[PDB]
Amino acid sequence: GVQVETISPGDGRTFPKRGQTCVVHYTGMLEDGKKFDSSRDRNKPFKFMLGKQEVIRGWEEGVAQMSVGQRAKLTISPDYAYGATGHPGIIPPHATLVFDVELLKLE
Ligand SMILES: [N+]
Repeated sequence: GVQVETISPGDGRTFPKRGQTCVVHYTGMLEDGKKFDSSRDRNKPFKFMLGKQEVIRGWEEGVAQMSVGQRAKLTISPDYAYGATGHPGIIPPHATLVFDVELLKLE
């Protein structure tokens, strides 16, 4: 599933609801610490609508447990990420992924 560990607290009150647009900054790494993607390197927050399956399941479920302003580390099993096939050339088969995610605002 997805394990959410707080790095820095949010407001503890405003949680994302289905249909809302989450604006986040994130860094994705493989289990060994190798970074594969990051909005921070592009200096542009990423937006996605909760509930439209525009992102991996681990995000849909993990970000929903975060409050606005919170920074958290999400550890995601392959079944909630890219599964057995992964994404050849980027994400290996059966990969557990770790994400450093900061929820900036909801639109
Ligand atoms: N996949």
